[PDB]
Amino acid sequence: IVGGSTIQPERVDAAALRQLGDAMRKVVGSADPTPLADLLSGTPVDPDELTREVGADGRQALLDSGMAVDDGTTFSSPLRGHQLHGVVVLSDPDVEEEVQHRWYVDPLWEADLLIRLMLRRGGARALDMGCGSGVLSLVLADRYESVLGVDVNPRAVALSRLNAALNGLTNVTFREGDMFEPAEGRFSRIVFNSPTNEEGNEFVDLLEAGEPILETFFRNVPRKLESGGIVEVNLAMNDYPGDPFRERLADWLGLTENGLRVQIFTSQRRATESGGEWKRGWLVVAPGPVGLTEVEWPYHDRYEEDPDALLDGTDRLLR
Ligand SMILES: CN[C@@H]1[C@@H](O)[C@@H](O[C@@H]2[C@@H](O)[C@H](O[C@H]3O[C@H]([C@@H](C)O)[C@@H](O)[C@H](O)[C@H]3N)[C@@H](N)C[C@H]2N)OC[C@]1(C)O
Ligand SMILES: Nc1ncnc2c1ncn2[C@@H]1O[C@H](CSCC[C@H](N)C(=O)O)[C@@H](O)[C@H]1O
Repeated sequence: IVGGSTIQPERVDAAALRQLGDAMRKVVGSADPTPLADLLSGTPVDPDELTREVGADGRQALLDSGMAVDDGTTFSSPLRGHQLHGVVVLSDPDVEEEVQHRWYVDPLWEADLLIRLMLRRGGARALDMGCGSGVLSLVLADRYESVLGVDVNPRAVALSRLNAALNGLTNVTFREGDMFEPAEGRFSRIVFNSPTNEEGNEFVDLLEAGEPILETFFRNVPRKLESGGIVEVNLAMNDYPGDPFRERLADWLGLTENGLRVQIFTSQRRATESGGEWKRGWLVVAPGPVGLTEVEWPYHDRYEEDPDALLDGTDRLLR
């Protein structure tokens, strides 16, 4: 019921989308919403008041692209707008798992925090694996010559293309596919907000794909990573008795064989049935002494107190 709406930026002209985006930049994230911001808040709005704000052609672009639906009397949006780190981003609303369509897109549960964790350097070529709304791709576009976003969710690819268009971004490319299949060549930066959480080894859905999606990602990272390159990964990790996640990750990566350095920053931690541990952390591959290091960095708690404590934290902890 939520996350199956049609998204069609190709049905709308590129300048019109940029103009819509400009209108969203003005009002999205500001309290006391205008009609446009309220539409993008999930509030049914009067289509005439909306027209005052985006014009009649902007009014048509919203309908054609699928950002808005005519309920007859009112307009409503299946999507929700965000403005953060200099981009505007539409995504699905935050709702319970029981009402999520198969193509439900991550509503930015962690994107703002992850962007604050990301190393602030730029470079030549970036890959955003499982790009969802496109949010990480869009931010990376400001400091990378080109960015590729990949997702197996066709709806996420359309949404990603829509968001790029809204921001007038021209150096970002999105491809539908499974993992690294549409990603040719190597990248100096790879970022992955992985679909892993509480499911362990089991595939639940596109947002909880199980540990095997991390095996496949990390096994292939060495032939995809440019020499000197950086990989950043949000993930859940499961330590079982005599079987910690880190030993498996080292194997997948071919740590010594490939000359790789990994640091894991663990933020949340919880005891399990098996006498094991469930962890959520931030994993970084970056040039340095071959090996794996794990530290405790409670960036969730610190995000809640002061979001900008996280800026360059990962740089401080590596340089
Ligand atoms: C791409 N990675 C993400 C990953 O960041 C993580 O996000 C969870 C998220 O699902 C949780 O979100 C959960 O809880 C919210 C709400 C009650 O807060 C629900 O509305 C939502 O349906 C539920 N999945 C949230 N509470 C913590 C994040 N770290 O877990 C899910 C994910 C899709 O794998
Ligand atoms: N085999 C696969 N190949 C590419 N993407 C996949 C995949 N399996 C799951 N995914 C995608 O991984 C994404 C993780 S949700 C993260 C979305 C976005 N990067 C953000 O940070 O908000 C989902 O969009 C899901 O569709």
